[PDB]
Amino acid sequence: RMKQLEDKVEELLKKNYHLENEVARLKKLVGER
Amino acid sequence: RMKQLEDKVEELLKKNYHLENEVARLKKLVGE
Repeated sequence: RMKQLEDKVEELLKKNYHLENEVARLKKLVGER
Repeated sequence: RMKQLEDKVEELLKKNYHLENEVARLKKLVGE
């Protein structure tokens, strides 16, 4: 279970980083409009 | 440490949902 929980933290951190990248991209578009 | 890791998953999930909501709203704003 400890390894599974560690893996899930790592998974969510990567999902979150993807979303942060999307938010940056969209904020750039917002600025341009 | 099991419990502390569970708490971290929970914090990262709430953050995930916050960012998902933010992406959706920014997308609707810009017509994507």
